[PDB]
This record gives sequence, structure tokens and C-alpha cells, in this order.
Amino acid sequence: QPAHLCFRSFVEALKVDNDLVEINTPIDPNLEAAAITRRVCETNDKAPLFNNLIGMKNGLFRILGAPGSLRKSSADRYGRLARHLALPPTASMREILDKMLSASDMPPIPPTIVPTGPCKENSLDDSEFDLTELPVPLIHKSDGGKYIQTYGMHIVQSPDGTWTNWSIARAMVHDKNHLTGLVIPPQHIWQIHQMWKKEGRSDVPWALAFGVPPAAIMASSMPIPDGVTEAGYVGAMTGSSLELVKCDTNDLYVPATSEIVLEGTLSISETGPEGPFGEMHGYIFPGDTHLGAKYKVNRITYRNNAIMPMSSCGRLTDETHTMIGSLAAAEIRKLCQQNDLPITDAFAPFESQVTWVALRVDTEKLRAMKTTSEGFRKRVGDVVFNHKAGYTIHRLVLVGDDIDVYEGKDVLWAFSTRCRPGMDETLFEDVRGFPLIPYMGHGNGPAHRGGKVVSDALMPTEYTTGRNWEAADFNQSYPEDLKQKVLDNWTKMGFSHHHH
Amino acid sequence: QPAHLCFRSFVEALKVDNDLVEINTPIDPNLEAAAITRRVCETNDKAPLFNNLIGMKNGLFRILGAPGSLRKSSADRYGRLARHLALPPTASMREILDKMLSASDMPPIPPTIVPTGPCKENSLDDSEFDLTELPVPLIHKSDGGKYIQTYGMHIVQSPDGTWTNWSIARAMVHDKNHLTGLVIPPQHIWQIHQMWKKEGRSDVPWALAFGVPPAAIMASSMPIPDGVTEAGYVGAMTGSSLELVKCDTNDLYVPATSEIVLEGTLSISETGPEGPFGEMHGYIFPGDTHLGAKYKVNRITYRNNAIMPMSSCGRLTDETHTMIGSLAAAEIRKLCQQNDLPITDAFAPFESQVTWVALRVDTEKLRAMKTTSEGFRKRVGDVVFNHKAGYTIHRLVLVGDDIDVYEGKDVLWAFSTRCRPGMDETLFEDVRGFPLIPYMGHGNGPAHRGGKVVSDALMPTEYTTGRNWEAADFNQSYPEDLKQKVLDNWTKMGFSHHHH
Ligand SMILES: Cc1cc2c3c(c1C)C(C)(C)CC=[N+]3c1c([nH]c(=O)[nH]c1=O)N2C[C@H](O)[C@H](O)[C@H](O)COP(=O)(O)O
Ligand SMILES: Cc1cc2c3c(c1C)C(C)(C)CC=[N+]3c1c([nH]c(=O)[nH]c1=O)N2C[C@H](O)[C@H](O)[C@H](O)COP(=O)(O)O
Ligand SMILES: C/C(=C\c1ccccc1)C(=O)O
Ligand SMILES: C/C(=C\c1ccccc1)C(=O)O
Ligand SMILES: [K+]
Ligand SMILES: [K+]
Ligand SMILES: [K+]
Ligand SMILES: [K+]
Ligand SMILES: [Mn+2]
Ligand SMILES: [Mn+2]
Repeated sequence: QPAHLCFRSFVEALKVDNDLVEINTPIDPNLEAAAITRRVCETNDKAPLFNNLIGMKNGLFRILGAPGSLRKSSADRYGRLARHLALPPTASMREILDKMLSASDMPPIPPTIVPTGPCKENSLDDSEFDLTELPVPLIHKSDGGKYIQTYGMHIVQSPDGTWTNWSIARAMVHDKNHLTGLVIPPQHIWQIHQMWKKEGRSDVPWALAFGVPPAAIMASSMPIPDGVTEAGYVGAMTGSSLELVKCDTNDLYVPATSEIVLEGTLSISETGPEGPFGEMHGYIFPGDTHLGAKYKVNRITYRNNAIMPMSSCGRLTDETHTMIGSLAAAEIRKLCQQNDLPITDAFAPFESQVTWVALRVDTEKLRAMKTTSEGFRKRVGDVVFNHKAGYTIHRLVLVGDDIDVYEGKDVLWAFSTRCRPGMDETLFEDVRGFPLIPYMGHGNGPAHRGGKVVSDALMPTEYTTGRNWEAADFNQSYPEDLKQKVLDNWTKMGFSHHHH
Repeated sequence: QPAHLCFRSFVEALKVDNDLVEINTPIDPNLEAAAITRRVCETNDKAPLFNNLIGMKNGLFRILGAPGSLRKSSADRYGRLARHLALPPTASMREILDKMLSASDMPPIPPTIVPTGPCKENSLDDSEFDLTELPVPLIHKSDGGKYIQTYGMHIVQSPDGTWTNWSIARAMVHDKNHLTGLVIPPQHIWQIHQMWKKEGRSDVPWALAFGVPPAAIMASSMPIPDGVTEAGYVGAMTGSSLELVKCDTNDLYVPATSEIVLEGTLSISETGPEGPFGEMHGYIFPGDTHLGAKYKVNRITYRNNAIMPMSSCGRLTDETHTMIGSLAAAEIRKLCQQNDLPITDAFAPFESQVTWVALRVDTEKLRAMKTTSEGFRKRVGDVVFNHKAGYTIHRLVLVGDDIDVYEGKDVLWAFSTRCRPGMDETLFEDVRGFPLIPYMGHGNGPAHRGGKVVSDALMPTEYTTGRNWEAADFNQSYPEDLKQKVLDNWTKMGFSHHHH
């Protein structure tokens, strides 16, 4: 199976890429696995594969950390993400995001049902497992539970059967047969849960699949539209129908090569303590436990020598930055274009802790609109901040065509030099806010409302006659022939490789 | 003479440091010298010494580029600045700024007059020089003149004799015997010029000394208080009285080892075209010429084999960032402390294009104040933005004790995650603005007023009971013994030097 279609092949691909460290000596899931992974993520090192986890029994489980994190070299910086998608390891972020958007104007390719797969190699009924006895990691020292679920895909379906959603949402072990987790608006798992709650008749049939096809976990992390079944989107993106097998205890379908599958129900009535957790913005608030959604696990199925992927999330750079931020940015780019806004590119700068998105404007198109900053900012902010794709983003930075939004240094330069504080900004207090940002949920104002801004880093003539400056940099301040002479004589004179 | 007291020795020091490239083949002052220097600055390479400048005659002049720019390695990143001050090349920014502040609670050490020095080795009267015939550089292709003055010190004295100011302000060649330059409020050259204009009797006696003692050019770049003679401040800082020689045509005194000295007058009546110039924020606006101050040159004196220092300023990183920003930050730190504000550290992040200053708060002291964000931000902003030391700075970011303000990644993290847009900010529209920032002078609002903000990145409990989080990072999320184990086993397991 190809790497983008099968997690076990993905792990092989990482090895072949010299992008994997296999650790075959005993490693403690209580903090040690996650500490090693955290250090990987902070240093852009090779992904760790923990083959000898303390408390592993009867094949459950090994751990792969840092599945979607960054590589050290510039040339293949996003190579791990490229390996989720069948792209060359040198693929640019623009190419990755374009691949993730590609299915948005294609017919879905629905999944294909097959009778069995590797995920059925082993099973444990409700008399044979205990979640508290598995080597579930403690990821951060102050976490309020052992977070089994940091890189699996929740599967829930609308009551009418017409929408099956795949998404990542965190979850931790509650007891031998239950998890607690975040199920919050406006997320699709929450939207579907609300449909079942209004019906009021049963708990939500649910499955959680770990080590799914990489292309599927990327879609699971992206805010594709309401009502769109991720499996068909992933089929269109990859050009192939995904192979799924029915759960044993319910009628949901899981990827045939899933490493580990939990089957059960998401309660429409019960809650339990959840959190705190060391989160994407870089913080944990010890002791902040709150009631979360409660999942009952009825069955576990798993591959021989099952591997559990894990995100040791926090400060830069991990899957919560590379995937949450970038994929939200991609969806925002498309949303803007569909609303006739002249946006060419979008990215969530890592320097912003993926709380900003920089929007590159086609300023020729802008000029033809014959508008102003005040009007344009309001239009952009209304479109984005009133939509689910904008949920996680609190600052939009508008930049002109000279700025590469995928380069945080350039975004910061434009923001700092082209956007006059106050005057060139519009605040949005009557929009949904993202409570997980510390200044929201632990801040001075309402956790769930407001705190958003559009910052216009377009210069005045960009709306009228065109750019009226040149950068005071080597590229723009010197003629072509001079530049080339300097470069050609550089090492000759005495001054100081792409791949590396 | 020591390196910090003599520019010629400073150049030797750079050579000895392996921090100098001598270019002995012909180099064009029309763009080529500055292009090479620009590339140095963008790459943190060795400083260029142009010993064979096209149009050099009778000893005027060689050029040293990038005198105050950054080195590549982390360990000696600020080494060139350290060499201005007799500090070890590994000195931290905190140590550099502390050295620059040290004289603020010392008695001045006034200068010593000596009968001659190297600066008198050669002279040219007003029948023997023509400024248009010297190898003055064109620094950026769109500049409105040849900017002779990018790293010399203007010397002007109050009419009553009691204050002699040394400062850097740009100037370009107007004609054979005149310069034009920026003389703008609230700068001390402007304040003194206004005193002479009100007196109305004569033009201002003036000298411009290039290649001055390095410790003097650092003070020239710092907003030490009104009425304080820089020479005595530099004497106290260095522990030695500076040796000065009288000008030939007026009664001002210049450093004895100055490389090149221009003597003449700054007009109280005349102006001429000045600019545009590629400036510290990274831009040039071609064609934006405006009337500037006009200087008449009556005499040139210079060392044998004189060297002119040059700043090829623009995008990161050069003297306008390392010196303007950092030295302003230093003065702001002191100003805050003198106003009983609990600020421990200040720095202008390079990522902000030195338009922000991050202020580290002693939060124990803050807690004892029993205040709020709104009140505290207003107090801080009133103190700083109403003072000349705050002139160039448009955003203040307040951060707690966990943040190293000298590390831009950490400042950006705190700003993005702890300061709620709008609610946690106070805008200042009735303060002096810095027109050189593009969003000011080329923006949507008044060039000279407003556009400033205090952004509070202190979390709520920092004002009350204390920090209530831990970072989700390797350092804070894992116990000491674990961390050390991971580090000790790092290379053993398969994962990847201070000086580099
Ligand atoms: C990549 C990724 C995405 C997480 C995520 C993590 C990762 C690694 C964690 C597990 C390490 C930490 C928490 N995360 C949550 C999360 N969304 C959410 O609602 N709750 C979460 O707990 N997301 C974001 C969520 O996957 C995206 O917002 C999707 O758009 C949700 O899919 P949907 O659009 O179908 O609702
Ligand atoms: C380091 C440095 C400082 C420049 C400077 C440059 C450099 C290299 C240039 C030459 C490359 C470009 C322009 N600069 C000007 C400038 N201040 C000013 O009023 N006009 C200027 O043209 N400054 C800042 C000025 O030196 C500081 O604000 C001082 O505090 C002024 O001294 P004062 O406090 O005694 O007025
Ligand atoms: C960041 C996070 C949850 C989240 C992320 C994006 C959207 C919604 C919730 C968490 O579980 O720590
Ligand atoms: C930046 C700049 C002038 C300046 C700098 C700091 C304070 C005042 C003016 C210039 O000459 O380009
Ligand atoms: K999804
Ligand atoms: K703007
Ligand atoms: K000064
Ligand atoms: K705050
Ligand atoms: Mn969905
Ligand atoms: Mn002064």
C-alpha cells in the first residue's frame, strides 16, 4: 500500500527518508516518550518510533511521535506532510495546501467497502481490555489525564446517514472503558452530536481510528465544509476510493489498515472531567479541569504490532501548528475567493502561534474595486470571522503582492511597517472567539466572543495607483547586473548549500 | 590607542577578530560598495573594508561598511558592538545596554583638549575641495543624493556654550561645498538649531567627524537626556577623558583621532532638496524629495589613508536596528525605572523592524501595586510616548518575568498568545509619531501624530496572585531528572556546538 494510503507504509517511508529514529530499548509512556517527542518538535529532528514501550502487552502498542512535524533542512522542511499526500518531499507549502484544496471542485469519490483488513488482525471485547492498563502516554507533567487520542480520527455520522465526519479532537482515558474529550462548537463532531441530542433517542454511534491513512488524517484536521463526508473528499484528492471495513459492534466504517480502532458510543447525556492539557498555543493551566464529552468503548481491534501516533503538542513546532494552522489558512483562502475577494494566498505564521493568518492580495484586482481600507477590512473580516474556517484565527493581516505569506519574516516586516495601529485595523467583538487562546479563556474578556481583528498592511496607493516604493534590500535597491557581479565575486572577495 | 577610543584601532580589532574582509581591488562608490555591504548585513557576514575606492584621491577616502552590524554566530553575535565598548566579544545585549546606561548615574568626565592629533594630518581649504569630486557613495539606486553621512557624528553647541551635542543624522552632498540633511524634532540637533534660530544672529557653528572613537559613535546614537554633553557621558562610561582638538575654522572640538572632519555651518535660514533615502524600516519612496537643512563646508581635515564608515541601511540587519532600536530601548528601560515602573529589561525586537519595544515586568512588584491592565498600560504609555526616548517606538509590549525580551521568538509568542486585540491594548493618538515609518509618513493618517499603542501581554493573575500556567515546552512540562536523562541519551538514541 502506498504511504499516503496506509500508516504502516508511511512509517516505512519515514525510515527510508532517514527521517525516523527507532528506539528499541524500554521507554516510559509516563512522560518520557512525550519528552523525547517534545524535544524532536522543538529542534525539527527525526520522528521517534518507540518500539519498546513500558506497559505494552499483547501488541498494544508502539508509539510514533511527531508524525506531522518539521524537518531541519529548508529544502525538505515540509517533507513529513508531503509524505501524507504522495507529494515529493521538497514540496512547498503552497503545493501542499493546493493538494488539500484540490478536491473542493471535484466530484467526491466515495469509499469502497471491503470484508476485512489489517485492523481486524486482533480484537478485545469488553471483558478483555482495560484502558487504564494500556501504555497510554502522560504527555505533559500537569495534564489531567493520559491522552490516548492526539492523532486519531473520530468517526460519527448524522442521524439521517447522509454525512459521515472524520476529525481530530483530543481525548483522555476516564476509566477502564471510557474516554473524556473536547466536543465544542462549531466543530463538526459537536454539530453531529447536537443532531443526536435533539433526536434524544440514543447515544451517538462512534469509532476512533488511530494510524489511519495519512491522507485521511490530513483531511480530518482541515475544516472542509459542513455536510461534506471527508472520506469522499480524500478519495477525490488522492484519485482513489478509500477501502473501509465495517466495525464489529456498530455500522460505521473504518479504514481497512487502521492500526487501532475503538468502537463504542459518544453519550448524549453524560460528561466527565477532562483536561487540563498542554495545548497548541504553548500553555497548560494546571488544575483547570472542566466537564467534557464522555465516550464509552465497547471493543478494540488492532493490527499485529500496532503503532499509535502521538502529538506532543505545545510550543513550536508540531502538528497543531503545521496542520491546524496551515489547513485553516488553506480553507480561508478558498472561502475568500468564493466570496469574490482578491486573495491569492493564505498562511498562518508560526511566529503568531498560528493565531494570525496573512492574506496575500492581488492588488491589480483590488485597484479595480475602487474601495478603501475601512471598507475592505470589514468585508474580509465579515466573511472570515463569521465562518467556521476562521474559528481558530484571531488576526488577519492583509498584505500586497510583494509579500510571500509563507515566510514569517516577511509577514512580520509588512505588519510592523505598513499597518498603523488602530487606524488601519478593525476590531470584531461580535464574532465567535477561540477559547483555547490564553488571552481568551484565561483572559480579561468573554472566553467565547470577540477578540478578533483585521490588520490592513496594504499601503494607500495599493488601493489606487499601485505600489510607490522599492524595498531597501539587496534585491530591490541595486540593478540586476550589479547584483550578479556581487554574487559572482562573493567568495573571491573573501565572504561566505541548498540541500543541507 | 584602544579600539573603543580610536576608529583606526577598531578596524584593526575587526581584522584580528577575523571579522573583516579587505577588498584591495577597485570598487565603485556608485552602488557597488553599498551593495556588497547590504549583502553583508542581510547575511551577518564579515565587515567590508574597501581600500581601493574608484574616485579616491589624495587620501580621501577608503570605506568601512557594516561597522555595527551582526556576526553570524550566536556566541559573538553582538561582537562588533562589544568592540565599540571594550567589552568581550561574547557580551550579551543586556551587558552592552548596561554599559551604555552606566554613565547615567556617574559624574561626567569632561574631555581633555590636546594641541593636535591624527585628524590634522591633512587639510583642504575652501579653494581645494569639491564634495562632488569625492568618492561619496550612492547607497541605494533610488536615493536622491550621495549620502556621505551615515556613520559620522554631528557636533553642535548651544548658543550659551553649556551643552555640546554629538549625534548621528543623515546628510547628502548638495554641491561642491554644501550638504543637505534631516534636522527634525525632537532630536537634539534640531533643538539646538532652534535655539540659534531664535537668537537670529548667525548660522550654527558645526563640525561633522567621521571615524570617531567607537564609544563616542554609540553615544551619538543614543537618546541620552536633554542638555547632557555626550563627550562627558562617554568619558564616564569608558572611565577616561576623551582627547579632543579644536577645529581650525571654528571653536568646536573634535576627537583627536577622527578619520575625516568637515568644519562649517548649519544654516538658520536656508534649505535644499534632501532625500529620498533607503531607510531603517526597509523602504525607499522614489522621488519623495523634500526640503532639508543645509550645511556649508568650509574646511576638511583628515588622517593619512582616511577611512569613512558607511551604513548601507534598510531591511534587517544593520546599524539602524542594532544601534537605534537597542539604544532607545535601553533609555526607555531607565526612564521607566525612574518613573517607578517595575520594568527590569527592554529591547526593540528586530522582527518588529525596531518599531516595538518589549518591556519585561517584575511581576512581584506589579502585584504589590494592586493595579489593573487598563491603568498600568496608560501609565506606561504616558511615560514613554511623551518622552523623546519613545519617539521612534510605536508599540510597547508588556511581558512578565518568564519572557526574555532579547529573544524575539519569545516576545512574539507572548504578544500573540497573551494580549487580546483591542481589549488588552491602549491606543495613543495624541503623542508625537515617527514619520519615517511608512504607515506614518506614507500612510492614512497624520504623519507626525499618533499611531502608538501599549499592548499588555501580562496575564490577569500576574496583577493579582501570580502566574497560573506552565509552558507546554520541554523545559517546563517535564521534571528535571527526566529532562537530563533525555539529554544524556540524545545522541545514543540516534538524534542530532556553542561557539560555531
Ligand atoms: C491536528 C490536530 C487537530 C486538532 C487537535 C490536535 C491535533 C494534533 C490535538 C489532538 C493534538 C489537540 C487538539 N486538537 C483538537 C482539534 N479540534 C477540536 O475540536 N478539538 C481538539 O481537541 N483539532 C483541530 C480539528 O481537527 C480541526 O479544527 C478540524 O477542522 C476539525 O474537523 P471538522 O472540520 O470536521 O470539525
Ligand atoms: C545609528 C544611526 C542613527 C540615526 C541614523 C542612522 C544611523 C546609522 C542613519 C544615518 C544610517 C540614518 C539616519 N539616521 C538619523 C538618526 N536620527 C535623526 O534625527 N536623523 C537621521 O537621519 N539616527 C538616530 C539618532 O542618532 C538617535 O535618535 C540619537 O538619539 C540622536 O541623538 P540625540 O539624542 O543627541 O538627538
Ligand atoms: C488546541 C486544542 C483544541 C482545539 C483546536 C482547534 C479547534 C478546536 C479545538 C486542544 O485540544 O488542545
Ligand atoms: C531612519 C532615519 C532617520 C531618523 C532615525 C531615528 C530618529 C530620527 C530620524 C533616516 O535617516 O533614514
Ligand atoms: K475535518
Ligand atoms: K495600511
Ligand atoms: K546622542
Ligand atoms: K493581557
Ligand atoms: Mn468535517
Ligand atoms: Mn544628545
